[PDB]
Amino acid sequence: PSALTQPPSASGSLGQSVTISCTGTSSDVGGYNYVSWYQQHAGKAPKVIIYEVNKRPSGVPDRFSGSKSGNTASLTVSGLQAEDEADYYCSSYEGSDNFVFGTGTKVTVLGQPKANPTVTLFPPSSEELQANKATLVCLISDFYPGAVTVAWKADGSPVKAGVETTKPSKQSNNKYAASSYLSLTPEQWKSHRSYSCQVTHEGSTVEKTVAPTECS
Amino acid sequence: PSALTQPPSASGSLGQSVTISCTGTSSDVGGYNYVSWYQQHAGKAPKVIIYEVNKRPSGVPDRFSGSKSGNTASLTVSGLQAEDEADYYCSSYEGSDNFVFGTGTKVTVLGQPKANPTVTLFPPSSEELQANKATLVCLISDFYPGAVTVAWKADGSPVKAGVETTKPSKQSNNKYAASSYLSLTPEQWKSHRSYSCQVTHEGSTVEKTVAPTECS
Repeated sequence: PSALTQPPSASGSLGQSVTISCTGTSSDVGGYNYVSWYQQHAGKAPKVIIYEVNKRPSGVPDRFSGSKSGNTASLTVSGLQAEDEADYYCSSYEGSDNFVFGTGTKVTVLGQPKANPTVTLFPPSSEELQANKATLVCLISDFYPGAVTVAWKADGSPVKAGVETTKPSKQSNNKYAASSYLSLTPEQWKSHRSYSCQVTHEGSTVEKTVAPTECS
Repeated sequence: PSALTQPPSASGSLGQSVTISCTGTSSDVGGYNYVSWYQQHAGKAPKVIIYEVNKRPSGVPDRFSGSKSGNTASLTVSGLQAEDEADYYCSSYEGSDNFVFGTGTKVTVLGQPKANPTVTLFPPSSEELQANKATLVCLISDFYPGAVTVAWKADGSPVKAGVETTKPSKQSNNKYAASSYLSLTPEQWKSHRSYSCQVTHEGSTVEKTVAPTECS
């Protein structure tokens, strides 16, 4: 499991009360409770800046509040300070083990204004169909800051089985770019009616769709 | 009190083995038997691969031995599987309901054979030009090492403008994925016999081309 679901990115202004969260596939919470909020810093100490829901460990600033609503378990930084920008993680034990961490909420100090991902889904060219392979490519571009969820739907139904995301870059234009793909062989490509790419940003999902032809 | 110590990088030559130290202090490790090891594939989250010195979670791979010695943990990866490339952490109990982690140990597998990348180039599409935009992307994939150049050719002279390269993201196989994109208008797209993608990988070049033969 990950199950602990986390919002792709967090950006904030210096003074901003950035809340953060976790929500859970299957089940475990309802029994479980007592979850731990982390802070990863750029190739530096991964500190447990919260333990059991809102117990701050000694030395941790009081701003670092933590909460839980029921399935959504929160964090909440009050008055973002510069040195606050980091890769904050989330976690929950299950039973005798089962340390399941959430996906990974990257937080940000706002340099440049907020950018939203232009997503362009590319279908498998004819010549490619000619070679007896098939690859749709989802280009994410012109966004800030570079934490994006990238999910694939085959006719809505989630495909998590031939997918391949890329970690962001920073474009000469000073904004960012990323780009998932999906490898197939033509059968299933031809035998599903549609395929979509969906990317999550700061309060925005985009899902764009693609369907087959056989033009050449 | 500081962070437990690991050697920063390390090395296993798939088939061979590796051993990782998590050196601490009889207040965290030693006295307490309660130090773990977190496996981190490039920040996708860690998989908690060990927690009670040697207690293996069923859903971890059995060749990850983690033993307690003097004042230190010791993670022997046996008979190496090149996937194992990653940074790993150890975490020692102190006692306020506080916990303190390791230096990090970024493992390097040696002797993983060299993959030449699939350049699956894309012309722009139906809905794209419908919008009016012209995005070509070059999906360079499945290569090792991740030293690959991408130059594009315009019609027969080179193109150095309006382009972006995304240099080797870590795949899901210690093979990498690099994207490239050119963006111009239809009344740019059309005015060309072809456009080309070029990948240099090790001492090898791969061109690819697209004529505006628009099946779609």
